[PDB]
Amino acid sequence: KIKGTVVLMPKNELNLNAFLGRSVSLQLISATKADAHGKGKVGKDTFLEGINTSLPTLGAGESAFNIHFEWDGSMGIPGAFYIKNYMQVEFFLKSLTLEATIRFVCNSWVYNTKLYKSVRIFFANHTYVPSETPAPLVSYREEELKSLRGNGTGERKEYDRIYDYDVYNDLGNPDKSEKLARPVLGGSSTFPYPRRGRTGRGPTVTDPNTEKQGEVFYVPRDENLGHLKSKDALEIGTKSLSQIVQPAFESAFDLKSTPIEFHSFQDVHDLYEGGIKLPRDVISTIIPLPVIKELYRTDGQHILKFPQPHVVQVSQSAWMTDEEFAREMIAGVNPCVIRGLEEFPPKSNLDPAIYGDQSSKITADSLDLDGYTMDEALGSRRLFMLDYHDIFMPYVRQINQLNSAKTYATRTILFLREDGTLKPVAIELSLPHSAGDLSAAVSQVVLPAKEGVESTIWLLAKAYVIVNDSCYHQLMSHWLNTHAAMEPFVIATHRHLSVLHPIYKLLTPHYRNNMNINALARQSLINANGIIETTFLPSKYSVEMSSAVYKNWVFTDQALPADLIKRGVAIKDPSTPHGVRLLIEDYPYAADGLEIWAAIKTWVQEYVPLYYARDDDVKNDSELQHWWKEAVEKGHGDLKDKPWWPKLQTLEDLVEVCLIIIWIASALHAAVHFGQYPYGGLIMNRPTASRRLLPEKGTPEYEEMINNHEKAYLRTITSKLPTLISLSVIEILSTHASDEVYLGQRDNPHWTSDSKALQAFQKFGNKLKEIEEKLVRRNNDPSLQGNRLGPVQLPYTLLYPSSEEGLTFRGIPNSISI
Ligand SMILES: [Fe+3]
Repeated sequence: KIKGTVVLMPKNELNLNAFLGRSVSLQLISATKADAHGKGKVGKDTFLEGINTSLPTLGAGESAFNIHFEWDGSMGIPGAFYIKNYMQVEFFLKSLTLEATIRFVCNSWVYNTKLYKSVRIFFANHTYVPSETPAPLVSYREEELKSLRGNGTGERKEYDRIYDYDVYNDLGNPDKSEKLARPVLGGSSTFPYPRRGRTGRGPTVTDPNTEKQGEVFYVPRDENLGHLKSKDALEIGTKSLSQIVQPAFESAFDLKSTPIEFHSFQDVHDLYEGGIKLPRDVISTIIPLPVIKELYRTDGQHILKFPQPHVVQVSQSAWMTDEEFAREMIAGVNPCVIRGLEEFPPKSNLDPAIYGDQSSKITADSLDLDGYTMDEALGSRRLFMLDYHDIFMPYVRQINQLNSAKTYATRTILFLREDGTLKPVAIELSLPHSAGDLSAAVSQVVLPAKEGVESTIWLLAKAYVIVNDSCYHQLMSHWLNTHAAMEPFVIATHRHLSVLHPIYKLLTPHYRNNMNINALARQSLINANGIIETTFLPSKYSVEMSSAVYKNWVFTDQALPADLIKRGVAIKDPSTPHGVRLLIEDYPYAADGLEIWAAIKTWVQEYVPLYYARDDDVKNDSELQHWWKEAVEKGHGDLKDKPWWPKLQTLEDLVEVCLIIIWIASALHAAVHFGQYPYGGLIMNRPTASRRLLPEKGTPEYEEMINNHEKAYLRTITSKLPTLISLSVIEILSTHASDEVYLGQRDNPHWTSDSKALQAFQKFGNKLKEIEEKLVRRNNDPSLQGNRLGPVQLPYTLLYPSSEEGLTFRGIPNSISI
């Protein structure tokens, strides 16, 4: 008899005896002895015998069960097993351990046997490329993959484990209102877009191309992460905020129970100090909700108090400094858009026949480059820019036609001072111009000013820039480049790489909760009249703008070195450790990022060789080839015609592809995600919208700039209501769940039986700890204070590998998990 132990979690953990009797049966499958068809022999249905209470090591609401299998040596060595749950309620199977040791890491929900087309099968923790699969498991290996792919049809149900693709045609809500109709993103040259997980709810009544609404947006069952602690279900918070809290906030404003607008900057600071007083029933709607209740301190009656944002923890006014404005471009929430500027004036590739003369109005002689001439600044590579002119110009006219939205396509010129810090030297606020324009508003250039109305105009100019930046950051740097771009690879991986596959094991930890947060996002974050549309500048144009940007998305340019080189902030240099020399030496995001990038590169470079000896071995891996082909031709199908896609016929290519995927999912996402509330928790520092253009002299609006600059600023940026909603969502997002799995960690120490792979993973983890010590030394280095801390005195810790739970401003999760 083979002694076995089954560890599982009853549904109520997210009694024992109910699992005994004939409730749960398992059948071992042989990996060495096959029947007359080459398929591993199957043992007899074996039921759980009893509750085991021996080894202390057994937490997380887990329970262990004893079981003995009738298995003779003549049946070979078990390498897999079937399991059938005869109970009505599903349970979470953690693992099976056979002694005499064979391990099975399952971590999967097992629903009642009648709901499955085929019996749930689980494999032992061994790792095999297709050609190494023991012959008696080959068919079982391919059948499970076929099962995971489904047939492309049907409405997906909660227990389904079917991975497939579909376009973003589920954001609009045309059946509710024509105003909620949205273009389908993906599948057209007009709107290319990464694919998302297929749900199959069917067409809406008014539009066959739009998927009907659903109360629950399906994701393959095991992608929907349960949490032992409800406070850790952060992804569900977006839904509660949109469906329950937002309406409650709106009622307080409709009933005029709180001023509609912030009237001074102190009104904004009050949010995290004394707080904001709201109607009793409004507080009562919020205080009992899981996750939402953790967002604010309350007296339980009328007060909501937000946590003090990191950016104001030392100086509440430092965000207003030109120093901090520029520093956040290299160490802020969106540190990856700035580019080197090698010619002057900056040029535009936009059609002047459509937008009017696109020549920059910025004159070189007007800039203060600390004594440098323009030619000297250009040649010494000290000139940079945050360029949103070409990106935004195509949408300015339509955004500005909206009732409470007015923006400019902005461009900010930055000069790298001799002390190594960046200083903003001009901002161009551009507007498109065409015959027949009703508006008399014109483009203009604003220069730094510390006194008088000019200083107010310059402060407002910075605000229009950050509105451009916040939109680009949330929709492109964050949503498009991490969340959306990664989902196609998650789907392809489960569809074509067996759980036995080395690359599946290498990549899957980096997909944890990605499909889940994405599905919840399609439902409440990026949907018509969703959180983003109702809080950010572009309104109903928000998501389609990210499709326009995706036209220029390049997989290989996501690699950190390539990105730095492409943006002109670094140059290739073999004589350096990372192969690139930064043009801004103390560029926190880039410098810390290169360290993390290198650690991941080493790990992948050490792992791949363990399973692929030569290039031919990669070319001959059928699953790997089918995986990559599908990821590209279907997942990111609208760009399948591009030349830059790696071919994946070499070890080099496999390493590159895995390295980039891991980078995007871990460090890239953490860097653009966990600083949201730390930096944006003060709406003045990261405005999400602008509501009017600069005022004409001789108007009351112009007089206001002179007499009440704070009010002029507040009337221009995001209004108080959407601010409250936006602060709440980014507070939720910036929080690390206590059950997060960070880079250098895995959810199970037995994910593979291969000791060599396990040793390499341990080295990767040690290297990350080593890197963290180095980053701590950088933050403590006084010579780097200007860019790593700034006048806000906020140490750049976003790329520190580790973190405790909470809103910590540090820690790199393995995946896009929130
Ligand atoms: Fe995110």
